[PDB]
Amino acid sequence: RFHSFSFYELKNVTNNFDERPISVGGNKMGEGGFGVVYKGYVNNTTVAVKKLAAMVDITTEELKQQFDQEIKVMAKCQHENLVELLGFSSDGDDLCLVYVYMPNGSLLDRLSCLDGTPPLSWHMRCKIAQGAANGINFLHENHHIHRNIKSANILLDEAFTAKISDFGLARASEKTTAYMAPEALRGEITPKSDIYSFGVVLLEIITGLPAVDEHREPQLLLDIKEEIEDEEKTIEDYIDKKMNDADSTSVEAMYSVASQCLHEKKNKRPDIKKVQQLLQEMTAS
Ligand SMILES: Nc1ncnc2c1ncn2[C@@H]1O[C@H](COP(=O)(O)OP(=O)(O)NP(=O)(O)O)[C@@H](O)[C@H]1O
Ligand SMILES: [Mg+2]
Repeated sequence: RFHSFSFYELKNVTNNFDERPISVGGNKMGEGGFGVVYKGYVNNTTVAVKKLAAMVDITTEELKQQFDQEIKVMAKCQHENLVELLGFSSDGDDLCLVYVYMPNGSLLDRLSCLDGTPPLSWHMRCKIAQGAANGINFLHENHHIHRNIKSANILLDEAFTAKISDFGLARASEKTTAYMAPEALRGEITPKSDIYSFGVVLLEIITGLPAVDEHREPQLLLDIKEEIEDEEKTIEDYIDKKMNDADSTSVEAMYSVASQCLHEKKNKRPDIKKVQQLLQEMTAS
């Protein structure tokens, strides 16, 4: 079902790539590593369109095949916890990617309760963290590295199933430091870097706090692990007060996983399968 789109159909579907925000009449959902992301409706499906690069800038045939083979891998990585890539476009001015629109947005927006949405229950946050780990495991099982794990790249479908997004885009970008591992900051590429970033997301899930805040002590959310180990604060102090069903036992279970993930030595962190085990045992009975 993965196919190509005419750049001029995507133009119509996005109201001529209306860069205005949706709230004022446009189609802009946001912007990240590859500029504006546009919302549209095509083939009886609400979609998210992402403009990678310009077709003129893809000059050499090596750059053409560097993106063709890169998109082949993305289109093949289909899983319950991965955003489905519907297609692409190359016949026009810009190289585009068409993803399935996730109606509940990103985990980042729901943790901050953007647009008046209700806060996620602790029961849902556990199922979301488990699904995200299942999606990361699918990538690692097939020898892939996401390289850009963060709450903004964990989307939620109609049933609040976790859908990892933007896989391979960081790979194509090299062809947001608050989530990156120490070895990732130094340029090292390893699936153990994803485990570290997933640990930061778990802290966001527990606290409902963003990974970085300029007017906050500490500024980086990953630094609160030092406050817990030094007995300056407890995990109970940081628990999202907007939850109504949190229990200290399972919360400390998820924090124990987040702690192991945030080991500075990449060999001390568990693999994604151990993360799956601990997250599944967290809700066992
Ligand atoms: N398929 C999608 N469905 C719904 N929302 C999406 C989808 N893809 C991206 N978004 C959201 O749209 C916004 C723009 O996406 P994006 O350009 O990826 O920014 P970003 O994720 O914050 N930074 P980055 O992913 O590293 O480029 C973010 O709030 C995303 O969570
Ligand atoms: Mg993203």
